[PDB]
Amino acid sequence: ADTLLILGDSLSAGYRMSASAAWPALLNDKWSKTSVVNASISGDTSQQGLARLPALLKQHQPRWVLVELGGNDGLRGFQPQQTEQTLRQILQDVKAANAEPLLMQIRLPANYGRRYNEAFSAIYPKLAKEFDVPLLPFFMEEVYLKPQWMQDDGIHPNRDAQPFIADWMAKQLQPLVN
Repeated sequence: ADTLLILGDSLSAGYRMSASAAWPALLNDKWSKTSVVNASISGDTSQQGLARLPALLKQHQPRWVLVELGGNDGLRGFQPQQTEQTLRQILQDVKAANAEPLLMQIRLPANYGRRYNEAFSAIYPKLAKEFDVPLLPFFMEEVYLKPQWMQDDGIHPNRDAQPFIADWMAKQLQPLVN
């Protein structure tokens, strides 16, 4: 069975819940034909993710790598330019390992105004085109529309949301994982 490696942060690792409760575990249960390895860690910045990538690629030899990073690069001393370069390196390493990188669009809180959010968000479409890879929509967009699926911080999805996200991801990934 082929392997899908998820390289992400709290949105994929699960925030204040076990890994077994996070959507990647639910997706894995739904998928036998395709193994889903959740290499996500809460709090991770794109840089911390890239630092773990080499070992993950060599160990799991994934066919597809879902990159869901950048959201934490808000308070780490990095500017959109840095986050962009870091993600660029990730996509390169993925392709170099003969794996198909799947980039997910990330969007920042509305309480950040124009300029910075537009700049941060613009990074993903740019890279997706540069490497000619799939650019998945930010799944949290649909979750925000359901207050009952959001944790208190108004940032992370709760336990009740995971099943929905798993289904959403299955549908989005299905065509990509063939």
